[PDB]
This record gives sequence, C-alpha cells and structure tokens, in this order.
Amino acid sequence: SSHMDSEFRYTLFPIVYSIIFVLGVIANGYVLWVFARLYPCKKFNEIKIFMVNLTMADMLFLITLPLWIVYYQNQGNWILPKFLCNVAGCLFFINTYCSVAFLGVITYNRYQAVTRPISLVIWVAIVGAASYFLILDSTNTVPDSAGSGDVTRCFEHYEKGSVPVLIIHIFIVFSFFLVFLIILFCNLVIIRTLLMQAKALIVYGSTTGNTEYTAETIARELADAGYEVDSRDAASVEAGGLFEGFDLVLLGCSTWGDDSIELQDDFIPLFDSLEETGAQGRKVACFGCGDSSWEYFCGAVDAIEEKLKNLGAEIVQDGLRIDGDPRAARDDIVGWAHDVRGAIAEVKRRDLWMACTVLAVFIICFVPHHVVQLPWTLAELGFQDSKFHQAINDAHQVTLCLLSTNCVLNPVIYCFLTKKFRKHLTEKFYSMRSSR
Ligand SMILES: CC(C)c1cc(C(C)C)c(-c2csc(N(CCN(C)C)Cc3cccnc3)n2)c(C(C)C)c1
Ligand SMILES: Cc1cc2nc3c(=O)[nH]c(=O)nc-3n(C[C@H](O)[C@H](O)[C@H](O)COP(=O)(O)O)c2cc1C
Repeated sequence: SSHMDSEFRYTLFPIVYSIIFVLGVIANGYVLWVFARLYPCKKFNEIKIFMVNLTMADMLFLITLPLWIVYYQNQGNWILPKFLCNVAGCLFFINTYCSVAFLGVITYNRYQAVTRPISLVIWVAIVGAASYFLILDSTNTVPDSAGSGDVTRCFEHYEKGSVPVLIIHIFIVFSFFLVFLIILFCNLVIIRTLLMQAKALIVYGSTTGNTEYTAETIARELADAGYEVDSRDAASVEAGGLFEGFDLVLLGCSTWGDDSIELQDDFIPLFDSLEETGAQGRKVACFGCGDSSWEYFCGAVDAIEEKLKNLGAEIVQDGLRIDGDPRAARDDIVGWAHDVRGAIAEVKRRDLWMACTVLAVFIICFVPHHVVQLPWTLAELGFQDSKFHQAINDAHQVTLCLLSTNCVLNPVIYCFLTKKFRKHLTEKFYSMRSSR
C-alpha cells in the first residue's frame, strides 16, 4: 500500500550495473596482464598467485551484478531462491567494507612511508558478519506498481520485530566515518609533508678546490630551484647525526693515492663513521672529482656509493664523476643537479597523486552513501515525513550506484600502485611471508 519507490531505479540500475560489469572485468583484466608481465620469472610465483587470488575475490563480487541487473530489469522482483538474495547482498557488504579497508591500508602504509620513515587480521569479524546474513530473512513480498500481484524485494524491508536494525546501522555508519576520518587526516598530513620545502645538505672533501667548486655549482643549482641548501666542508662537520632533518644529502669527494684508490684526507673521518649520521632510509647523491689518467677513475665516488648501499641509503641518481677541471663541464654538473631534483620530484608526485586519488574515491564513492544511510534507515522505519521519505529514497538510488563504482576504481588504484609503488610493495610482500 505504502508504495514508496523510485521508478527511475528500474532503468538506472540495469544500465549502470551492466557498464560497471564490463568496465569492472576490463579493469581487473588490465591488472593481471600488467602484473604477470612485470614479474615474468618463477621466483615470483607467490606474489603472482596473490594477485590472482585478489582478482578471483573481485570476480566473486562482479558475478553478483547480473542477479541485480535481472532483479531490477523485472521491476524489483527477486524470482530466484531466497537464499541467493542473502548470498548476493552478503557479498555486496563484504566487497564494500573490504574495498574500504584496502583503500585504508594503502593510505596507512603510504602514511608510514611519507611520514615517520624510521590482533591485526579482521578474519574473525567478517565470519560473524557473514553468518548473520546466512540466517537473515532478506526477502519480503509487496504488490506490483498496479496491484493484485506479489513482487518480492531483496534487502528492501526492515522487520522491526527481531533484528536490531537501528544499532547495527548506527555502529557501521560510525565505523565507516572513523575509517574515513583516519584516511582524511592521513592523506592531508601526506599532502602537507610532501609540499614541505626540501632542505638539502652538501658535504665536500676538497684539497685543490675542485670538489669545492662542484659543491658550489650544485648548491647554486638547488638554491635557484628553491631548496634550503646547507653546503659544508668535511673538516667543519661532525659524524654525530649530521644528516638528521635533511631530505637530500649530497656527498662529494676527490679520489687520491699513488698506490690504491684512497679518499680525500678531510673526508676519510666522515667515511669511517657514516652510520652515525643516519644513512639508512636517507635520500643520498654522490658526486666527485678525479682524472682518467689513473686506473680507478673517480674511485672515491664508487667507494661511498657501494658503502651507502650496504648502509641501505636511497641513491636517487647515478653519481657525478668529473674528469679533471670542473669548470670545463659546468653544464654537465648542473645537468646532474637538475636530474637529482627531477628524480626526487617524481617520488613526491607518486605519493601526491596517490593521496588525492584515495580521497577522490572516498569523497565521490563511499562517503555520499554513508551520509544518506542513517536518514534513509529512519525514514524506512517510519520516523520521518512523506516528502522527505521520497527525497532520501531517490538520493539513495544515486549514492548506491556511485558506491558500486568501487568495482572499476579499486583495480585502477591497484594498477597505479603496481606501476608506481612496485619496489616498495614487492619488498613488503616477501618480508611477511619470510616467517609465516
Ligand atoms: C550496515 C549498512 C550501512 C548497510 C546495510 C545493508 C543492508 C541493507 C544489509 C547493505 C546492503 C547490503 S546489500 C544492499 N543492497 C541495497 C539495499 N538498499 C535498498 C537497502 C542490495 C542491493 C545491492 C545492489 C544494488 N541494489 C540493491 N545493501 C549495505 C551495503 C551498502 C554494504 C550497508
Ligand atoms: C697522487 C694522486 C693520486 C690521485 N688518484 C686518483 C685516482 O686514483 N683516481 C682519480 O680519478 N683521480 C685521482 N687523482 C686526481 C684528483 O682526484 C684530482 O686532482 C681532482 O680533480 C682534484 O680534486 P680536489 O681539488 O677537490 O681535491 C689523484 C691525484 C694525485 C695527485
């Protein structure tokens, strides 16, 4: 009798759900193709098997969409067995909040990376949540748009009697906004710490003044480009946490020795105690002066580069090696300082774009529906006006198909994540499996 319905949903859902089904499948397929390509070797069978198991999960949801298409096509009538309605809807819920958790985990881990670079599994939860749906009588019958003909609805009614809808709905909507708040401030802190003006430290060891000149040219290149440059001689520095509070550290040293590949006198005290500064997890660059007449051309460059690798430092650019006089190739020196910026700028752009994306997905996909839910549930339970009921029901049709776009957007995020966070991710995966 209370025929509260949105007639546009019977035309809006079959088209949207059939577009997000093809775009969904294509998106998921483009992930697998790209991933299986970037890891062709059998030594990476476990990272590929994980990527297959992720696609399989996404696919288990994508196969529920034709049921809804047919359900809406025949004007909101669930003809198929009732237990299938429990299954279809239960999988929507599991997919929705797993898509939320995963966009949460991407944000949290990028947060632990862009900031602070120095019970857990929810298996127990989604077991109780799924077993709740298994017993839920999701189906109610109501007469058709005309009358004298029962049309079965799937998850459209709230039986006020036995199920405590109100608290379950309040809990979930608040749990989402807690998660959204965490994503919101994690990402804004990421944007803020990336947009922070970069402070660089240049430490040079020079006898004849050649490394000193290169260090000056590099310093003028970064300062011109807006860096907080701290250029200091190796004889005026102390190994005690020298690199602390510096984004980029540029170490420069001239090669010496009649016999073997020895370092510059002022630079050797720093070399021996390079751990004490804070080399691990530090973006470092290594330039240096020399001569092609000797066997180890710029041996000092190669000496600190392999030593910083053993220290686990981030060598952002291929070390600068000068043949004789640095004034002879000032444009080649500047080129290296320009490239050094460029390489650090890309890593920043990577995380800027990721933070924006996870927010744009949250603000357009998940957030609109979770705002609409609490007013809509109350209206359905009969706690509001007639005019309002129609409005909140109509917007619910729009927000529900916007929340369904997660199908296509999460594989797109996984693609950009594979394509640009490859090194970090591959390391993370094989560290967890190394014990359990
Ligand atoms: C806890 C709360 C916030 C919440 C509750 C439900 C329930 C209606 C089970 C559901 C839910 C599970 S299945 C489903 N729908 C929408 C029904 N709505 C009209 C009440 C079934 C459905 C799926 C896709 C397209 N049309 C209908 N809704 C969802 C999903 C958005 C995850 C969230
Ligand atoms: C005895 C001696 C040994 C040197 N050994 C090397 C060497 O092994 N490899 C190299 O590339 N340059 C070597 N050099 C060249 C210096 O690195 C070169 O003079 C440099 O351009 C000057 O840098 P500096 O003025 O900043 O100290 C050596 C020079 C001398 C005099």
